[PDB]
Amino acid sequence: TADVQQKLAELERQSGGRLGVALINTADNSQILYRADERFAMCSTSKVMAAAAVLKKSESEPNLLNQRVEIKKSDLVNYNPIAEKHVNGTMSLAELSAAALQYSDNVAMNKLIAHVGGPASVTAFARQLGDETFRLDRTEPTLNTAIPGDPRDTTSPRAMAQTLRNLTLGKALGDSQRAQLVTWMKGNTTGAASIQAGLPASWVVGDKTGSGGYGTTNDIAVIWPKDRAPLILVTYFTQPQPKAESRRDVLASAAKIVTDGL
Ligand SMILES: *[B@@]1([O])O[C]([C]C([O])=O)[C][C][C]1[N]C(=O)[C]C1=[C][C]=[C]S1
Ligand SMILES: [Cl-]
Repeated sequence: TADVQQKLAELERQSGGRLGVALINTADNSQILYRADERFAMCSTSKVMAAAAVLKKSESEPNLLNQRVEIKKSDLVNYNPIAEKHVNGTMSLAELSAAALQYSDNVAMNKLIAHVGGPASVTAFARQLGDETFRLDRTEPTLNTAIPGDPRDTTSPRAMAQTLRNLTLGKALGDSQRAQLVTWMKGNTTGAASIQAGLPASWVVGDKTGSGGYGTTNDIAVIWPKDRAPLILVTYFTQPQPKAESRRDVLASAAKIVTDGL
């Protein structure tokens, strides 16, 4: 408890940056919190809320996920690993959700944002869930600038852990939609060096990463440990220098520290 706090503080100092952690353990309703009420730039971890907003919308529009969306050269941004393969064709909203969540595709994220009515609509959805901390201000790519002191496109680790718990394990979404979100997150391709890297190989993880300005390196996860109740873990990290390098190792270390001895 105090041991874990000290270990997180030592990791943070060694890292040179600012670390935010929230773990919810659904075994006993306990938490581990470190700067859990401070704001951090979400960066690509915000893609979970945008996909969830589309899933919510689909509850009253049962054919929504099949809807076709044109991909054009004008849609391309800075990071288009899936979308660049589909220029001059269409992708379904399901495909765009999967591309955003599993490959962190920024065009896909922009199409999800646009569909549901823009960043203020994704934010209003967060409010409807009871999350009064989340704010999505901008589209891709600018939502990742992560300037220190800038509250745009931020949330707290506590808020995001509670919200992710509600989305993946609770009743924010209908059963089909929740299952789809969990399926997409379990199939993520981008997370193996982050939270997953600090957990035993046998544990099952659905996570969403993000990388941004000021070396901002983030991951949010739902975790099914071997023969245990699930966990929700948010690890946010950001650094003082604009061109700081990614530090996914810091997220792995934080994950190890807060799950040790479970
Ligand atoms: B996102 O924050 O994270 C992605 C990688 C990941 O999931 O680990 C890549 C796309 C996103 N980040 C960016 O677009 C990078 C920046 C844009 C403006 C400043 S940094
Ligand atoms: Cl192992």
